[PDB]
Amino acid sequence: RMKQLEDKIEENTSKIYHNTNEIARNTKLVGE
Amino acid sequence: RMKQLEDKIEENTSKIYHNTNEIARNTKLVGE
Amino acid sequence: RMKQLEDKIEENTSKIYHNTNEIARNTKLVGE
Ligand SMILES: [Br-]
Ligand SMILES: [Br-]
Ligand SMILES: [Br-]
Repeated sequence: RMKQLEDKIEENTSKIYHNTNEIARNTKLVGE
Repeated sequence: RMKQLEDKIEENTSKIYHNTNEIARNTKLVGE
Repeated sequence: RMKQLEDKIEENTSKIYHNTNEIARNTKLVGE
């Protein structure tokens, strides 16, 4: 049942990807 | 041993959830 | 094949760790 834990891992990886980009936007906006 | 990798996946999902909410707070605070 | 899904879980955990620290930097910078 390697297949569907793999789906959850990927759902996490995707959420992380989008969070990283949003963080980067905030980083730029707070910076000088 | 599907059970405890599943625990780690969930520990990650939880950490992501809280990060997403904190990011959203920062997004609002940087915005106009 | 518990071993390499475990590698991906860890790649996620590491990405989360670094995101949490970057968020914390932004939180401090937006705060009063
Ligand atoms: Br994250
Ligand atoms: Br994960
Ligand atoms: Br942020």
